[PDB]
Amino acid sequence: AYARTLDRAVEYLLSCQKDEGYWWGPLLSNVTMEAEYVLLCHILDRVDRDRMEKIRRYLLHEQREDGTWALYPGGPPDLDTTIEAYVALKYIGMSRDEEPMQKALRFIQSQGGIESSRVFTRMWLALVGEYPWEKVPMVPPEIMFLGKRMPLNIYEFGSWARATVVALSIVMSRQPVFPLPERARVPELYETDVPPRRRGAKGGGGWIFDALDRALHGYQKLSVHPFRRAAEIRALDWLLERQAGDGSWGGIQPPWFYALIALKILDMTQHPAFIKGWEGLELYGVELDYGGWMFQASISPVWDTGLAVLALRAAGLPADHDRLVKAGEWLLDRQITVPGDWAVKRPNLKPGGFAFQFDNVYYPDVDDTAVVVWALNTLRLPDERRRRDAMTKGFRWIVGMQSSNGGWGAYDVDNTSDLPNHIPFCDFGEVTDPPSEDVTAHVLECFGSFGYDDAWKVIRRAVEYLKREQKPDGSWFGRWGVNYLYGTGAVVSALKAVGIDTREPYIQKALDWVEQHQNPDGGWGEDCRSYEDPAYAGKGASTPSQTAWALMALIAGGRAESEAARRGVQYLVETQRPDGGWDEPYYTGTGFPGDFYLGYTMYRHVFPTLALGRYKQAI
Amino acid sequence: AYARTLDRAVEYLLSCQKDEGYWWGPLLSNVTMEAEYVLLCHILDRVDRDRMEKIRRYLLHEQREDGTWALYPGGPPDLDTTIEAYVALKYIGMSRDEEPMQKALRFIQSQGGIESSRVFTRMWLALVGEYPWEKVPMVPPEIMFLGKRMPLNIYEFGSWARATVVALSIVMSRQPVFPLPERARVPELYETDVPPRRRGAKGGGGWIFDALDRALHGYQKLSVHPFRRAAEIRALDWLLERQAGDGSWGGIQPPWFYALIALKILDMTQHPAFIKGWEGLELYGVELDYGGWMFQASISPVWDTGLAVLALRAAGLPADHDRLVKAGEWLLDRQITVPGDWAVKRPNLKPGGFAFQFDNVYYPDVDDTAVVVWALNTLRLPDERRRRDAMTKGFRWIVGMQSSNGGWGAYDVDNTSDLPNHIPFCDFGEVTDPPSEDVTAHVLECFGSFGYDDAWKVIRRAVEYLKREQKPDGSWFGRWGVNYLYGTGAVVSALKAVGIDTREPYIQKALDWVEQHQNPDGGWGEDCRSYEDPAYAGKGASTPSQTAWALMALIAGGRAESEAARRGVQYLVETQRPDGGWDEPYYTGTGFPGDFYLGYTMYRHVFPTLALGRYKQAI
Ligand SMILES: CC(C)=CCC/C(C)=C/CC/C(C)=C/CC/C=C(\C)CC/C=C(\C)CCCN(C)C
Ligand SMILES: CC(C)=CCC/C(C)=C/CC/C(C)=C/CC/C=C(\C)CC/C=C(\C)CCCN(C)C
Ligand SMILES: CCCCCCCCOCCOCCOCCOCCO
Ligand SMILES: CCCCCCCCOCCOCCOCCOCCO
Ligand SMILES: CCCCCCCCOCCOCCOCCOCCO
Repeated sequence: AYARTLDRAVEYLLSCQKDEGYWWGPLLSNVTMEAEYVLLCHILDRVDRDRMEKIRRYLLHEQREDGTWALYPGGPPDLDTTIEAYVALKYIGMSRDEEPMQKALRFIQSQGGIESSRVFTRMWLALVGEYPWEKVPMVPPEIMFLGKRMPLNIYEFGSWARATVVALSIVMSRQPVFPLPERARVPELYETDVPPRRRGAKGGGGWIFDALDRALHGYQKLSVHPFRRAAEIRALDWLLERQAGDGSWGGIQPPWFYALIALKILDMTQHPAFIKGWEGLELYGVELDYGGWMFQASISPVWDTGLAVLALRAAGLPADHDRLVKAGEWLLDRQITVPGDWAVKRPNLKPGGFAFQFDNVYYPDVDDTAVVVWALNTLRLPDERRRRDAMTKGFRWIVGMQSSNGGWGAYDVDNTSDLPNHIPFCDFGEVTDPPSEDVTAHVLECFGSFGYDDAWKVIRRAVEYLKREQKPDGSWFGRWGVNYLYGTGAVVSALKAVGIDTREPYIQKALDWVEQHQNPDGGWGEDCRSYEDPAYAGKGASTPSQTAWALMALIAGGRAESEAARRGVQYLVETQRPDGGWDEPYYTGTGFPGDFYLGYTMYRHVFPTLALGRYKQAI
Repeated sequence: AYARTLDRAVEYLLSCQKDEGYWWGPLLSNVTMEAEYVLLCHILDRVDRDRMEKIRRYLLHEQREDGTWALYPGGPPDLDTTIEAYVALKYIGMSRDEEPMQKALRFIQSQGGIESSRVFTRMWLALVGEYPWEKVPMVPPEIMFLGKRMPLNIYEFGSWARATVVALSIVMSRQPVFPLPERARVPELYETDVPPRRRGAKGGGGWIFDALDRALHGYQKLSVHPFRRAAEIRALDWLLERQAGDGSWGGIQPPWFYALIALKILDMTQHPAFIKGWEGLELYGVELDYGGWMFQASISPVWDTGLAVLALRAAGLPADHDRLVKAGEWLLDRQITVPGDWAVKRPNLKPGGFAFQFDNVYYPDVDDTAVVVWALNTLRLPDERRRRDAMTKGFRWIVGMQSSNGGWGAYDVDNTSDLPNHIPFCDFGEVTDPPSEDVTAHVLECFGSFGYDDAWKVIRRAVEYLKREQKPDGSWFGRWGVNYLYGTGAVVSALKAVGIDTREPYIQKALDWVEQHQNPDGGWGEDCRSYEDPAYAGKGASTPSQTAWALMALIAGGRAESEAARRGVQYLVETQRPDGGWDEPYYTGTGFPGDFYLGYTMYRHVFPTLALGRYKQAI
């Protein structure tokens, strides 16, 4: 049935490994990354024309026959994304009367033009002089004076939003304008009959923050701003302190680009932080085969590496396999040894976490730390000692990063304030980082590998948390992977890993949910529409990664002998490519529910390998 | 008499020019640079063995037959320098039983050993666990809380000392120890029957500061220190904000090394500031022909380039000579347009200065700026508006930088506080940057090149300053070049340049002083012993550079046809090498009067060329 399939998948996965020992696939998102990169180059006056032409080719390739762009493959047309792409194409050279532009425009106009678009988009236009800064919600540098136990202070925001806010607090302080060339100006994006379609803050429009915003814009027009410089210096210092080793801020595109703009308008282009921040960008760019270029929203080598190790061990390679040892020794050198922003909440907790990217010491996340400690537990490394020390250190850091709920968030403990999702600025994505089902499940899986179970109180409060968040139909949500399949799969595997008897009715209603959502081709799929439509829960075109997750839920509950598992295994057998991998033209990653989706290009290979491995061991 | 000499000197100077258009000769000092680099490597745990063997070769090469090291070629044995060399050599692998080490030891013990050494030397030993931190004068991080009108605030210190103090405020706060290997310890440096020779604070016996020091040391022993952390963050932020583009702090060895140690003990070796600061060190290293390696205290490319332009122009190379045009265009790109520490005194003055190094935007100096603006004024470049622009900004920046007494210091306005000199940390070098005669002279020559004279009040006040500072024998002191020959040559040139009547009695006295110090070989020389011994005033083995400066005085003062001047030119003619250059085995540069001397390796070529050129013009 599957032995040849596994032999081949294992062979393919091994062939993807880099010489230094890690795995790293590109992380796909949407064209605002490259659209914004083009405007960044304009702002910094560093436009490489060959790079621009590659981006043009990339943007045209991602444009559907509609003339629109989306957040995900097969996704509905997205207005913000389409505006940004249109604008970047005009700047590069596309005339507006060319078919691909005429189409994109017509759509932009049917959605209410620029006024319907998100803050970020209107702010990028404002930076190049195509939208008034007066109508851009204001993040003032004086946010830096708010103390650690005060409302809207920067440590109430989640890690990704924080760094964005600090950098933009400098940019918005100054309201800088870098005029486009006359021919690239885009007045046509206002010319519409549809009145604005105004989204506000992610939860809703509360009047207090609307008024604060109007007061802050009033404050802007005065010539004297007492303590403003001191606030700007606080913002700058916060950024200088936290720049990552790769030059980025947070290993993610938004605060990186905004920090570079902040440094530019502070006349700091000769400062080493700027020089490194600019030069570091190439690491995240990817030359595409068809002649395009893209920029990665973030980079995923630690995550890909920990999973490849776990897949290859499940599938049957030994603990001391030479390429797994090279990987394990690589992962040891990645452990973070210094306090990050998480230490605001846990000032006496010893560092031992892991980040997602190569070098991002101030922002380790619990997911990567869980998967890496686990992976290293499956291994036998010639540095016997520093391997135990490493797991010890990681283990204990995850223990300490547990939130009050019982569950774990990604970066912080108790990052659960409701206040940030009500300022006008925050109309896109999550802006806090509360506990999630999936990372909790993953630390539970980690802990279970060390032989720990429900007797220990840490796991108890973890199991309870999950039970409280189980959905009424029996599924679990996917915060960072799509979606009910991703979370339900993670959770059941974890419940099994930590000794919980899987014949209990809550886990039987879970396994029934998975078994009941099997596609007629034998696999499972789940579309990104699932974050905004109940009808789409566990519904989509089958993908290899999501099939894997359902298969692993079934196997964890002792349903390997079941027809469902056997139909899912055969599906993996039958859709495998000649080379041992699987195609996956749909995103199964989540950045923000409803607003930002990710294609982890390695999921299609690693996860089927892991799943099939769990099948082999179960029989 | 001199034509071939000049033609060959011009050809030789031109052969020394880099392809890119600048000149740059190594800057020589003393072995504490490398001895401290060795200890730095030990502290960071980054010891390159090949590098260590080259440093050992260098240390041994520089050691005199008596076992000692000195501050300058032919100088008296220097205790501090000899101690640091002995320590580095023992670390690298020499045994105390070996003969070079025995002689050094004997000298060290004869001076009272380590208890007789300067604070820096005791501090380096404390850093490696060979001297008690308890006995090292304390620079507390709380200095960062002193505002700019408070005594001992960091802006009362000279720029070199300021950065040193900020970095060491972090270091001393933690009193970190990085023990030497057991075989490298140096207890034998305390074994003496000669009492401690305690040369304390540079200025004298301020009991207030000795009491404050004992109190800070007592404070150090308590376990809670309110606001200390906030003070350390201030110091860190100050350093991060000011790191130069080459990775250094201030383009000089001390704050660079201390900033790296500071970053290390804050567990910040993965921070990009550390990474760039560490990697940037290689630019300052120089591989020597006999297999040694040295580290430059600073680097002089702007200064060497400005001076080469002025010398070549004086020799008769045209203003639009393609190699001078290369050099002028390169100089234009070096101008600094951002605020530096100087803006603390001058917050509304437009940036326009030049630094000494390649990239040091926060620390332009008045000497480089005057010389570069002057040099640009002798050139005709194809971007003539950019040249005029640059000269205007630079000219006006110098004007705004004039101190209250009419002279100019190197980096700051009115850096004249008498307080920094009396604290027990400050027992080495100058720690403030008050106006000096040589920088003022250079400013005046720059101004005179544009046709300004003592109808302008700025020049009148500067000339009055120079008159008050003239010594009883008619000479002027040389703050940055050695010594009375340097200052007198600069000042007489300058006074001629701004239209003073050189027949005035005070100038004629200076000119007679120059004549009466001519050596019997026709040259002039002045040993660095001059700063500490009145018997060496204008006296020393003849050098090409110091002969050039004496000649420049004589020519500026109307005596080009004097016997003295003819003999000086003949000395230069007769001592030139076949290749067009001159040998100069003595230092003629000054870091700090009495304590730190400099070998500007281009002076021996550039200054003879300038003086011969001016001589040709006169005749
Ligand atoms: C104010 C706001 C919202 C600013 C952000 C705007 C914006 C466009 C963000 C897009 C980029 C983005 C998804 C940022 C959030 C952080 C997400 C990533 C690092 C991707 C990798 C995810 C993690 C390691 C969390 C754990 C996930 N597991 C590894 C499975
Ligand atoms: C607290 C204290 C004293 C710390 C410093 C200790 C120490 C060992 C210093 C050695 C290095 C040193 C001499 C630093 C002072 C700054 C000197 C230089 C940049 C060399 C070039 C000089 C200048 C541009 C000033 C202008 C002079 N002209 C260019 C001709
Ligand atoms: C309270 C002002 C910000 C504190 C910055 C800490 C500076 C230490 O330097 C190392 C850089 O670390 C970057 C941030 O590290 C997180 C430590 O938590 C600080 C929370 O106050
Ligand atoms: C938000 C935190 C603000 C807290 C302010 C702290 C109170 C200020 O403390 C001033 C202490 O001053 C001591 C100065 O230290 C001596 C300097 O020594 C000079 C070198 O020898
Ligand atoms: C305590 C804050 C002092 C202001 C520091 C300036 C912050 C901006 O940094 C840009 C690089 O600045 C290097 C230093 O520039 C000196 C400007 O004068 C500031 C004197 O407070």
